[PDB]
Amino acid sequence: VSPPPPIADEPLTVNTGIYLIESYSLDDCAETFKVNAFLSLSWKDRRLAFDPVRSGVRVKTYEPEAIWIPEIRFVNVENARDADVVDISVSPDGTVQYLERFSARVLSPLDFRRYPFDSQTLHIYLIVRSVDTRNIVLAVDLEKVGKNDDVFLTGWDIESFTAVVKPANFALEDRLESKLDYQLRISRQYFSYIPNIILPMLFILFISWTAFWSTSYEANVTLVVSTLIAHIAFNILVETNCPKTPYMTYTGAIIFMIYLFYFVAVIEVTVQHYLKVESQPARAASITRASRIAFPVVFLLANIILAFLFF
Amino acid sequence: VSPPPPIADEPLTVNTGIYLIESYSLDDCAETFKVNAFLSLSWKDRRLAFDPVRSGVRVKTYEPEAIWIPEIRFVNVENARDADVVDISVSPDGTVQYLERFSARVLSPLDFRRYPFDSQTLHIYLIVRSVDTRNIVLAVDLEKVGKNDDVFLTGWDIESFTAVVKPANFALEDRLESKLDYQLRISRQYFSYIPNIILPMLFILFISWTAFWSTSYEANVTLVVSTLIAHIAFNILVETNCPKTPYMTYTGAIIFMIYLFYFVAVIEVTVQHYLKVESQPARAASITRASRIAFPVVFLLANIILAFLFF
Amino acid sequence: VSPPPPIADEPLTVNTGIYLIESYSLDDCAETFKVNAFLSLSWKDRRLAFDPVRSGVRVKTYEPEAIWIPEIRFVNVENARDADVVDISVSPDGTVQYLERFSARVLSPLDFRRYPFDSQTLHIYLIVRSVDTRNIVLAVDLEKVGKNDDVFLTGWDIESFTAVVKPANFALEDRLESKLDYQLRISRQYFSYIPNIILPMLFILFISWTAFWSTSYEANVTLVVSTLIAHIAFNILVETNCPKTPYMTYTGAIIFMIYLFYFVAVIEVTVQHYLKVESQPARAASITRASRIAFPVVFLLANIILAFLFF
Amino acid sequence: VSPPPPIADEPLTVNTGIYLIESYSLDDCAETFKVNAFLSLSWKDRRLAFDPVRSGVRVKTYEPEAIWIPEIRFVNVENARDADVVDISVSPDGTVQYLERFSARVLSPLDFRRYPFDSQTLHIYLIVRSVDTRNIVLAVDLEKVGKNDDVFLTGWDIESFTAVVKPANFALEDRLESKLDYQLRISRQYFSYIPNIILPMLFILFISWTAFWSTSYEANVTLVVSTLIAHIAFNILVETNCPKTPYMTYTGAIIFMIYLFYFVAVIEVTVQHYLKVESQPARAASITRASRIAFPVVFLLANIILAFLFF
Amino acid sequence: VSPPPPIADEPLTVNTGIYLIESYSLDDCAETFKVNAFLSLSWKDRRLAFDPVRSGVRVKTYEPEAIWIPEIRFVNVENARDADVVDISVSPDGTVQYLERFSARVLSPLDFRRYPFDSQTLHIYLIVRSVDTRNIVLAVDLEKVGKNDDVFLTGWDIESFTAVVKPANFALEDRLESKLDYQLRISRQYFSYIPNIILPMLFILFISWTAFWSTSYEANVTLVVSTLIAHIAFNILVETNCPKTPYMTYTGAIIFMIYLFYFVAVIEVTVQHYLKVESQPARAASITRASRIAFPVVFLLANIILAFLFF
Ligand SMILES: [Cl-]
Ligand SMILES: [Cl-]
Ligand SMILES: [Cl-]
Ligand SMILES: [Cl-]
Ligand SMILES: [Cl-]
Ligand code: NA
Repeated sequence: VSPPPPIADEPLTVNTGIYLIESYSLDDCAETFKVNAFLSLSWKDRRLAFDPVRSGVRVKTYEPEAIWIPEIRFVNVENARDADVVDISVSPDGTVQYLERFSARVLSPLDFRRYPFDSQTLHIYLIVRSVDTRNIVLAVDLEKVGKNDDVFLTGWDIESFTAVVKPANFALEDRLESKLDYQLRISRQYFSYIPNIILPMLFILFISWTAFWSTSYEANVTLVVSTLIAHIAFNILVETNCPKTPYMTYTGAIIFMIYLFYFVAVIEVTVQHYLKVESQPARAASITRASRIAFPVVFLLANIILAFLFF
Repeated sequence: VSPPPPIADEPLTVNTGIYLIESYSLDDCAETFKVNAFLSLSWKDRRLAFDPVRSGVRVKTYEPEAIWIPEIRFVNVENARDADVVDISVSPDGTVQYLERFSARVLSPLDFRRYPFDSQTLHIYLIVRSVDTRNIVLAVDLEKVGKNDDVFLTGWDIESFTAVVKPANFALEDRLESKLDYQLRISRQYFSYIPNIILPMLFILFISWTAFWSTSYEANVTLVVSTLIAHIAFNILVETNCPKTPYMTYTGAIIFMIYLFYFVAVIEVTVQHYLKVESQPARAASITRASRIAFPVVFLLANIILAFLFF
Repeated sequence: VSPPPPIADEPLTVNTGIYLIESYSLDDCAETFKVNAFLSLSWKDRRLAFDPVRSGVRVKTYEPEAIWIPEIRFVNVENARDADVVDISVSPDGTVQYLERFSARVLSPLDFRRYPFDSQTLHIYLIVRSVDTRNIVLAVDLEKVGKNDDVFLTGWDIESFTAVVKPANFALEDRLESKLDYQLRISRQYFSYIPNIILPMLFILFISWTAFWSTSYEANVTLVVSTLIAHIAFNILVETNCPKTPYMTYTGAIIFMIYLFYFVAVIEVTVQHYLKVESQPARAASITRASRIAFPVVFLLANIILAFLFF
Repeated sequence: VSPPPPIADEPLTVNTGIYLIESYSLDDCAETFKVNAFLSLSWKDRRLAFDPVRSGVRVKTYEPEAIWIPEIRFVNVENARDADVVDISVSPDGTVQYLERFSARVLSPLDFRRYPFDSQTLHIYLIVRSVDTRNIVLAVDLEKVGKNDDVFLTGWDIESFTAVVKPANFALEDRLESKLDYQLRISRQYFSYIPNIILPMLFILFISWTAFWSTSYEANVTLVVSTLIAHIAFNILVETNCPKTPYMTYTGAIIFMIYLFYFVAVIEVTVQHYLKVESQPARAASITRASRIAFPVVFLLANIILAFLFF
Repeated sequence: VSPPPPIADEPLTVNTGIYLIESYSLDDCAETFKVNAFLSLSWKDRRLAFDPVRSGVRVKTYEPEAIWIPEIRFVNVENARDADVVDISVSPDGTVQYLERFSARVLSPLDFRRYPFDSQTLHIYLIVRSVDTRNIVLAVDLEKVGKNDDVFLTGWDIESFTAVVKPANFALEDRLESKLDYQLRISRQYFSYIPNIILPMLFILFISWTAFWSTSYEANVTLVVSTLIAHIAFNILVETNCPKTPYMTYTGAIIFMIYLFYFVAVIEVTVQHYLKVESQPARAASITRASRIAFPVVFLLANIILAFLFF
């Protein structure tokens, strides 16, 4: 119950590996995801070496309390992971094959700038603090890094689960820390977004454009203002945005533009009626006729500009 | 505290059985369900085998710490199950009969394509990882697989609780893993859906169709746009869909179609008024008269097409 | 740490009692309630017999680990109860008097057919599994069954807390199980329902009926459609129903009828205007005049029919 | 260990005290509040008495396991408190001074009859159960009852934290129970309620009253019905009431009255238009002119009656 | 397992330090934030001093139970922190260097008066209670105080993490207590507040001002009342305020003013129509023309006054 002694001056290498069993509860608002996985740890403790002939066993099994085990922690977790040691195996040379099953709620920042056509890299940071007698360094055993084929997150395509093999070794509170980056790459399943969110939102906006084929101010006021209520109501219904994001998203810009279009359509309807009442029906009719083309064209153009800027 | 030795080279068979005591908290949005059940385990350990004549006991009772017990885990659980060992009995031949009561929040994907006329198969996957000295294989004791008659899930008919007797044996992290599939078959109780969701949603759409028996543009605009607000408001009220499903559901298609119908009804109302104002009342009146039949017929037909496509 | 031996071949009787300290968090949607209570247990274990003279003490106190205690579990709980052993007293004959304070989230189905004039029977099922050496049977000590006078559930009248003295003894997984039914009878406090939910919902419906004293189609369309929006909005506000109940409730039928009435009132308004525009003001005026009586009468009648059918 | 022996036949007095460190999470809907505090306990155990000269110490420190400690529980808690023993000190005469830090979610009924001008008394009930050897009685050490100056509940003024010094001693399940009542007196901070809820609600109602300076039935219908929608929408926004309170509150009565006023204003608007259309403009104009004074006067009067009845 | 003895009569100095690893879940409504950090502790215990020559080691490692460790608690936490002792190192002179990793939900009051242009100071209060044999005093080791560069709170800029080096020593329950103040300074980054909440809210208000270029009372009533509904609906959608803050915020005043402006615009529309109907079109037209300038000017001025008063 002391770290294994060095042969020369070299640090202790703890070979790690995470195998995803379950991925669930991805909360876009909280920027958190719950994970259920295997954590494999491999290191050499020569004090544990044995002759397989004199022992009669090819492998030795130990209880966690019986031998020295490195304190591996996760950096970006809410609380410490719930762990259950599955197996501890010692081969004749003193190599330890530690395996545990754990569950953890991981905190990983999400970039919503390209939502709902966004891809995310979820992070799981492994860490080890170096001790008094010797330095502890983390390594990746890519044979031990993987994910179950049945792993799923609803509304996401899981591209890959990999690790950045080079650890981040740095000093913290006068000791070395070896940090590893495990990455879960996911891309959003944006199909139902068109018929469920985009298309009905566009229909509501198009209804407000019918005011360009009407001279009735009362009917026009009802058209633009009632559709604005319908738009807001629809947004409450589809709740596309989490509590307001601090930065400007792609969908966020489109939505802002839709509010601007409802305001401009009101200005037009107001201008039309005023000119019509102030004995100038030639201008009122020419503006309304221009708007019939101006509104869809300016919308389609601004959308192309936005799609270009974000992608 | 080592696995039982093989008589030849055969793997150890752990006979399993799950008996549902309680089923509750089925969450459609989270795709999870909470279960409270018995887990029975049976395996042969000849080190525990005894002669009854020289021992004088029917069965020997042991504490979990006293003997070797296989590490059975669940694949699709949020956290490790809360277990309470009920009984451990050993018969003269060394057959260990283990029983525990557990509670677990199970993650099982749900198919909403046919909602609210859907049926689901809830899964509970048992798993065992083989050890150094011998391979462990799972089996189903059908006598010990069942459910309490009082087991219920509000709004669901619990059809059956069975297990796929053939385990899924595969290699994972250089060891054999034996997986079992326990299935809970449930079918939704869709009756109150007609009077609570469908019928009021159809009434709001039918109100919009009264615009086909009116020439008043102001009254027509109020009819189609105000019913669209009422439709959206109603959807907020009945909250029939969870946060957006990535795929197209049956109810999802009907709802999309209802939004399309509100848009088409606006187009008609717009066309009719324009023709009337542009001194063409013959064309306007003929369109409105056609719409009176076209709208219910196209709706009833498209619904038949959708119901056919999904079922 | 083995069950007490039988004097003859008789089963071991465990006398139970539950005394409610606090009842809280009744969740109508989840069909669950949280309870805080005393669980008293009593049985004879003659191995614990002592002479009060040689011991000095008239009663002996033990730690739970020191003696055999029956494994009592609750059938309908989310997880196993949080228990705190208050006292364990052994009298010279070997009679054990066990007392624990526990908290548990109990799952009990609720019948909303007569809401908000409903009464419910909340269940707490005690259970004991029989052992190898002897059968265990549960019994009710009525002196030990009760509830604190201050026990409350907001919006409910707590009628009684009793137990069905005859246990339900049955075989499960080749062993006897003795089950007890503890019942908490509650009846809803429906007073504020009239001024808070019923009356404002009726006012909105009555506003729609003012269209029967108007010939203005535009004002009538605004009356019936805007009140329909107000009705839906009001329902969102008072959120009277949990996520859709699988069965048809009393309030559910009234609400369905209110939607039907808004649809019929639209049909009338549509018919009246069509007859007026189609040069038939005699027929239009006679329908509108009939509706003035027909609508309140048919409503009042259908409500009497519904109240009769449900109660 | 067993309870300290009586010198005569007197019960054991356990002097208590609670010092609030943190008060947080006051939930009006659940009628629950979370508390973080010190629990001090003092009693005399002559078996623990010592000579400070022969011992060399003026005070003795013990571990909880080393000595007898009374089992103090809280009556109105969700689950048993999370406790951490801070200190146990024994003086030469055998006086035990126990101190622990605990956190607990307390269940305390709230009276909303005078909301938002309400004051509440939050309760924390301490309890001790007597043993066969001797009766245990609770007492209040007022020097030990207090609260941190920084203790706060947002939107509340914390008046005082005191205890009812006389315990409630009663028999329960054949043993004496001594109960103490700790009271946290709080009064609501109702200032932002005027500009945030009342004034905008009143504005909407006043907007409906402008229909008394208009003869346009279409404009009047839009005024009263659209403001009713705005009123309902506003109440959804400010969510002033928890899930329906079983009793009639002050705000509840005002809100009911506001719905009644919207109904009466519709009746007036209906009556005025009917009289106008039925060639009686003298009667219509006289009603509308009366309403201009009748509506604000009846409102202001009924509000005075309500304020009087509730306060 | 007794505190270290004083060389003279001096109190024991416990040098503290907190290093933020993760900061997450800042809840504005609850006034809480979850933190994951290192807690370093250092004090002198001469009973632990050793000769590095006779021992062979330069540093000694101990288990928490092997030595005396001061009981450090946090004042403003929901429950006691989840702690995991990382390392305990003793140097030859008896200096103990303790390190633990903890997670805690911290309660810290938030000032929303300047939202969303507000800055907050989050507090973490360390505390130690003095013992019988000697007084314990806290100190700050600034070398051990810091935060990870990757530490983030979405929508916030983390300015600094520091500690007030002078402890607050006071008396509590007859013992001296030493308290430390750790401060996390954060400033709200809400780049998107203007486009996401302000501008759509101003557009709705501006739409209501188009009633100043219209004489149609029916169109004006629809303009001001429908925009009021749109405003309320928008506020339900953007949910900018937590459950009503007891004090008046900056955004709170702006929103109150917006409701006042909707009321004044209704008064104008009412006055204008009354004057028109009461054969005074000169006075009506002059008011409406004044309002065109009066409304934006009074709005822009009052906003400058508010921005001045709050900042
Ligand atoms: Cl961890
Ligand atoms: Cl498990
Ligand atoms: Cl239980
Ligand atoms: Cl407690
Ligand atoms: Cl703490
Ligand atoms: Na309208």
